[PDB]
Amino acid sequence: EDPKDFPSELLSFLSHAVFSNRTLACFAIYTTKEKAALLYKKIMEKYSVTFISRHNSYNHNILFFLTPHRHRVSAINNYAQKLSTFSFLICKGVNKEYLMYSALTRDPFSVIEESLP
Amino acid sequence: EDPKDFPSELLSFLSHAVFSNRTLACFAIYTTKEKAALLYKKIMEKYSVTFISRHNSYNHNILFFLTPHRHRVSAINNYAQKLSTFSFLICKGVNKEYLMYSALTRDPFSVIEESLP
DNA sequence: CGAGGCCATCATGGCCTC
DNA sequence: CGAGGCCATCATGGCCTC
Repeated sequence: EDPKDFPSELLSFLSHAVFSNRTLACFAIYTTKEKAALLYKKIMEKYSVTFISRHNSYNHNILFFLTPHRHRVSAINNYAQKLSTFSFLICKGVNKEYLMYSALTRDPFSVIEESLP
Repeated sequence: EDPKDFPSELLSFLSHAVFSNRTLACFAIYTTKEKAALLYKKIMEKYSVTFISRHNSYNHNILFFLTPHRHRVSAINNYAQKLSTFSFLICKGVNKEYLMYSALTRDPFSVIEESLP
């Protein structure tokens, strides 16, 4: 039922590092449409986001975003966990920023909302 | 009997990469005193070496050297294998150049020969 | 082909601080 | 302590060529 990773199509644009203290500035979260609508507003505010888009991903929503400062993926996961409870919530750092966004606007993906195009 | 790696004291200065196409310019070979005396002259010539020292390492000899151009560790191993046969021959790339040399001049290590100090 | 170069990418982990 | 930043190091592997 609930996804356990991102969609194969996306997996190459993503960091899967487990033992890294690396900070980055582009992230994506996979969760339910309604949790993603909430996190859109909350994440935008928390991280003074430079950009943030919400996307349809299969039965669900992918939040994509970039931040003025860097964060550990863990830190953003710990932040989102404080806002609500989630059936699933998968939070991953984005290695290939432009290519993640492009594909999430493309298909089987749609834009729902975004602070620019 | 014959060593199967370099001495623990040295292991941190060394590359242990198995699946890398990386080229570098500083190497060390662990082998018998007599194979090392041979490779000293031969390695110097083959690689137009910028520097090369031979060292006493326990019952044995460590060849240390730097090259004007870069090489895969594998390439230098393949070269040394063409010169003779060896009871053991351990060829490794050197990550920390200065610190490898310093320690090999230090102790339980001595210089035997070197194209400078 | 496969030996032996090139490079960009990014995970590892040491370190530091509130 | 331990969350969450910083960075330098260097292994991975894609690519290319004789």
